[PDB]
Amino acid sequence: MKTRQNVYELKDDTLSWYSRAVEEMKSRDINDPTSWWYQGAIHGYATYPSALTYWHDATGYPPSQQTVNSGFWNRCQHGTWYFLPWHRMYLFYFEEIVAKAIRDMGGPADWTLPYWNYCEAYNTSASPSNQQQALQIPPEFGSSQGPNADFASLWIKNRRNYVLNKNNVNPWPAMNEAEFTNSGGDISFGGGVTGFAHSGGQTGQLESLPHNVVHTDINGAMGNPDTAALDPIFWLHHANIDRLWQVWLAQAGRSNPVVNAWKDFRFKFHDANGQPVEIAVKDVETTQLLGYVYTPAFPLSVVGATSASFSVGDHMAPLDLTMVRTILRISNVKGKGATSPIDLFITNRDNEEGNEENFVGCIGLFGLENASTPSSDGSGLNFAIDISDTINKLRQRDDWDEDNIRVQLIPQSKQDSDVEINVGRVSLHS
Repeated sequence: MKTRQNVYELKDDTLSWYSRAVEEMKSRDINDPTSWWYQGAIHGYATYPSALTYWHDATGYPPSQQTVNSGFWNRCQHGTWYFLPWHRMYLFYFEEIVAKAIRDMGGPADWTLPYWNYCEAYNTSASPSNQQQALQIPPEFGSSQGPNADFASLWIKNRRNYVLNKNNVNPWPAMNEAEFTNSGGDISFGGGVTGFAHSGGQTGQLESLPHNVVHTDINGAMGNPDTAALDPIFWLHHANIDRLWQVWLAQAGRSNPVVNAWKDFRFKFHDANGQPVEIAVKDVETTQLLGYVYTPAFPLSVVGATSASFSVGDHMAPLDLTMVRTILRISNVKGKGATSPIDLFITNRDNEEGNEENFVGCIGLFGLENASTPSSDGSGLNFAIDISDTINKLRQRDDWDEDNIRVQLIPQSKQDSDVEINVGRVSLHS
């Protein structure tokens, strides 16, 4: 059995071998399936200008049309109950390819991918140094100023943030959900029903937070599904998400979906030896089936709607909800550009503005333009949040009035000028 470790609890040479593996994999040709570039492209690959800035750095760029259209690229499952199993499989084969490069250069035989537990920021039992550390990209990955000279390959240009906003790493909304998927449109841990979905509209709670918001917080390559897997931090992020699935299941009465439509769906990859391979969802239902465990870390152990679609700029005024467990739904979000995570507040009084006491949650517009475009029936991203706790607070204000409920959506950082966000509908349901 191999063990995936917490990156900030490492006492071995895991990161130094990772760096050397990335350097070797980056020196391979984009058309080679064991290359850095091909592995990235399995998640997402495109050559419109904001994507091309990254991909033209690839060794051997441009790839042959036979590679592009092989059927192995642009396979990532987003907005869908397939999200978690697909990423587990993706990880598993990447780790095989990384482990083998390490073996082949004379390194250890048993290398495993560690996880970055940004969720540790919420661990009140940890020392506040451990808490604040959790929000930082590990220092082997470089800084705004450049690579760490001793691990140069772990760096990539244009990361917008090296320290996460703590709103984006709360694991409780996901852990707290009971069902993996529902049919009833009630909330789900693992996403909603779809078929094959490269840009789905059934984002589940774990996919939403911390997953999507971490991507648009770090941003750069990481902000766009067509480039994200090029960033070496991608994999440690995903190892934590993978671990959180395992942690969820360790809660009593939690289970994955039993139905065949989920269990028997197959996805294609390439193995350590660069051979085409396939697994079924059911083949990754626990990590022990794939020969790995995680070390233990923290979490372990319509009453109202908007009357039509609207923009989210830098600082909208709070928007009235037309009144007709409480769930806030944010539907059919479309647009483009390198967004930041969107903070959400509910207000009640006439000059009230979003604040720490008002705050109900945050959404990450990861994949926004892909979901906005038909090819994808183009209906945009959809999000749902349990806000029962905040609402019940506000509800015991003396001046609480149910007809004065407003919503405000505020990006965590000022938008770049080519950003556009249109929300289809915000609604509140009970």
